[PDB]
Amino acid sequence: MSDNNGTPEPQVETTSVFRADLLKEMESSTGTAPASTGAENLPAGSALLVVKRGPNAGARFLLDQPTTTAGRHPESDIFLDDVTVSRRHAEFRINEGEFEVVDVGSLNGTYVNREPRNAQVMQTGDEIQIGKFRLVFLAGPAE
Repeated sequence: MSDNNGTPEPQVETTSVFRADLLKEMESSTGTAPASTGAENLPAGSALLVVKRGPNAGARFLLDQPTTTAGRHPESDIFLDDVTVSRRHAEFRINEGEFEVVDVGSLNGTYVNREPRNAQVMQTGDEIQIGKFRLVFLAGPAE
């Protein structure tokens, strides 16, 4: 298996391709880059992402489902307010306890681990830049 087993909902929306200045702000953020290890240890087989800056900043969401879609979508588990309406910006796919980010937008330029990435293998401590706001991916509950 490889694809999301079920039905991804097709979306029609108009996305503007960003030519943004936020890359300068990313550079202003250059200082320390959090690094964590132990993602493959799997605390409870789950992982969470905390909004460090953004509309929902301060909230942490946990990925408990095998497929987590992010962006504006009626069925997106991770709802983030974009600058435009991103019907499909990124999805986090959980396969055998491993987390992969697949960017299905590249519209703003998805940065995963602070770098533009179309497909990413997630690690704890990974920083995801969605628009001009950022999410920090952390290992989930160790309950």
